[PDB]
Amino acid sequence: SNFAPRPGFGTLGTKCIVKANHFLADLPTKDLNQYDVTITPEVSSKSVNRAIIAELVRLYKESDLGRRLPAYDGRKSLYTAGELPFTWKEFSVKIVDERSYKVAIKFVARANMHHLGEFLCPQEAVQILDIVLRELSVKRFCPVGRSFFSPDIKTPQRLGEGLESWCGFYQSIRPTQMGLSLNIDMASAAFIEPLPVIEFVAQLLGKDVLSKPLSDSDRVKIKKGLRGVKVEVTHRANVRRKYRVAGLTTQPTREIQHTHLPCLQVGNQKKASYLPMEACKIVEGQRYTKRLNEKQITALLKVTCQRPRDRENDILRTVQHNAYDQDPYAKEFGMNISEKLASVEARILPAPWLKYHENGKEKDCLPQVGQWNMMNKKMINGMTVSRWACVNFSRSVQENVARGFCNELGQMCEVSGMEFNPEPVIPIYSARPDQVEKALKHVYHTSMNKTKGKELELLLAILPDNNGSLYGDLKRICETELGLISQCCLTKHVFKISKQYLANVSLKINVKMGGRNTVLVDAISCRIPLVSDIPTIIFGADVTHPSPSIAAVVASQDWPEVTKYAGLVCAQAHRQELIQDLYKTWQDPVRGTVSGGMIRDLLISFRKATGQKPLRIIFYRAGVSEGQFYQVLLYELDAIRKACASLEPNYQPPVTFIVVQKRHHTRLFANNHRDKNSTDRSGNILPGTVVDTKICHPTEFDFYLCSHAGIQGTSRPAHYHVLWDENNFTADGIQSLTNNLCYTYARCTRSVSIVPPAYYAHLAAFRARFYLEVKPLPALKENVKRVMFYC
RNA sequence: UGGAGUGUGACAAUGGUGUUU
RNA sequence: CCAUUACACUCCA
Ligand SMILES: [Mg+2]
Repeated sequence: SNFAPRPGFGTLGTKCIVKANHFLADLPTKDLNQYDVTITPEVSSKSVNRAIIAELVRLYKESDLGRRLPAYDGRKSLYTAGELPFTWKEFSVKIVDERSYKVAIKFVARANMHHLGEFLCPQEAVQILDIVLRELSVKRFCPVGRSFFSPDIKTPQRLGEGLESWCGFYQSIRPTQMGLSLNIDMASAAFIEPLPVIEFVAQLLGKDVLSKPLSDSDRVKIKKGLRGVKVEVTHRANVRRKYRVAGLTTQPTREIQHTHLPCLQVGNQKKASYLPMEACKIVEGQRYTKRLNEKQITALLKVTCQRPRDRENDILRTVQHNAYDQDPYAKEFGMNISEKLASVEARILPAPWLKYHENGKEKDCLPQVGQWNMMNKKMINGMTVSRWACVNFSRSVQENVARGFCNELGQMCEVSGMEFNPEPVIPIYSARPDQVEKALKHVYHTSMNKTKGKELELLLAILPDNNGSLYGDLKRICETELGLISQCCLTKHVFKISKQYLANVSLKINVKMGGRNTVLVDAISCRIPLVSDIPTIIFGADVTHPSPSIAAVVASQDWPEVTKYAGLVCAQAHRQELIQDLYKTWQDPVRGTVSGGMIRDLLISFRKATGQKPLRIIFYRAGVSEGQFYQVLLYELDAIRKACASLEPNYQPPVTFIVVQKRHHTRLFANNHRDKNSTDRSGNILPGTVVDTKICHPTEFDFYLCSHAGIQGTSRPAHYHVLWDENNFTADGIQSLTNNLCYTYARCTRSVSIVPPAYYAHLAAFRARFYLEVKPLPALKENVKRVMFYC
């Protein structure tokens, strides 16, 4: 059917003002007509075929069009302001490059206007606006994929050795409470720099060529750079042609004082044309597609990761130079936009109190800005360690330094709040990287032959800087068909022992061997709404594409805390959004219809872990497209509703889908960038910033939470589009729960951007690549299934 | 693979390519 | 311009 309508606008925290990149764009007021396109001969050739329509319009603008300028979609559509006098006419025009093309224009149907005004979901107004913007793009700028751009909107910075910056925008048209908002966001991509060939080559090779003899390496570099670059001949001014470059010659010019400069394969191999260098010019249309060295990489990254003030100013400059007003298409079409950034008055939620073990000189810690250290504190649950062995997989690290690091980690784990028994069961012996299977069963079975059945609890395994499938084999045979827990580190970290490194790996180990580390005061004192009254299992999900498209699910496993997330991973058909593996019913001869999947074998785990069935499910889906919400919301919910009625009949708790999307471009900036509204360090809105006002989907329920601190660049807010709910969650309730929950992250001592339930699913679906060998994945041994093996 | 954040295209392969110099 | 069969930077106590 439909989704869950928005219940209201919540109120919490300290209200403030944040400005975003959403330029208001009023829909036009003139009638629009749709005319089909039919061209013979029929070939795709989209760029060339658009020129056919352009020439047709230019030739017949007064004869038949009536001085009105049509809007051309390209592939199969065409739009016009008003109605043209004719209804069907045929004309033939030819591309200037020879086979003439005949085109017929006819009227088929017309969705005139106000198909989204009544909505504020027929996307006809959005589609027409997108078509108009794309026509403007193809008319004025040079498109490269979807983020088209051109210079003179900013001074083109020189990346180096003949490259150019050419910053530009990546717009989209999206319905919003404002009404048909425009979404200018800037993306940068290097382009090739026009220049006289002499100095161009001189700066490309770093030295002048006239004063030095030619060399093989210079020729290789020149041909690699110039393979595919367009060139314009300036030898004859009257005649100019778009001569393509096929390669570099291997013959001197003697076959213009530059005698030693070889010519080029002008045209192609069949047309052997050889001409000197200084009688030509470089065309700027093409884009650099080859590799960029790690000098130009840094030079370009300095531009695309500007501070948010420098980004909002650039975004505001893009439109003020785009000049949508006094533009022929808008004037003849009626489209009008604004030129100032959208202003909203969203509010900053407060950071939640966190409580630690009764020991330590402080049992409480509130995240000051959004990040807090574990100094002077201790974890809630410390899991004791009795048996553990260290295997070294490198030659640089010796028996002294490896054991020293391994003991420093143990001391750090002791001081962080768990027992770590030193003096390993089997001493390190620096196994060879090649005999991986032999070493990894030798270490496991030496204990069984020595300690009499005391299975290893933590097999430490230092590995070299470059994996080379060593990580894959190690942490594949270390959990498949051989149950174990590994905490592999890097050689470049063992020598550089740092307190932060040790105290952040200790946290992972403690949460990795069956325990928990931090918990909110509210969830343990029973004050979080809708989470602490009946048992809530906050799921997660993810689908990663690369070869089966593996997918993961992670659940919750306890009442007072929501910190432990054990989950399952599987494989299905290739490259599809929805996951068909949630509920599977194979046929059993002796039994009936055996029910499996993840949302059965993961609820059974919850029952075994806490003692009682869960009476509220929050499936918290992640990583889905913006247009196929419906199919996911259908299948991923029908699978749950059919699986829950299989373990025990008449049991269906209220689910609450919340799809999370981070791959969007709607930034948020603090209103006053000259005060402490930002984080006063690497400017950005304060960690925690819910924007549900004036930038959302008007008849739906979503928010642009920004719960993560911004270390560098502009923080990209997460878009928790809460699709379907049956808990009657308060709109402030979801915002408070989601901001308050992303502070219980295991590996970190910070607040993640996308929250742990939808972030663990991205790790469990990423680790299974190494396990992979429709083909079934190797079984995960029961030894590590309830214990978080990834985070 | 200590971890968070945000940055980018196959940092790279082979062959082929009409209106002339 | 057609056909073939994935990396860095920043920051942490
Ligand atoms: Mg993911």
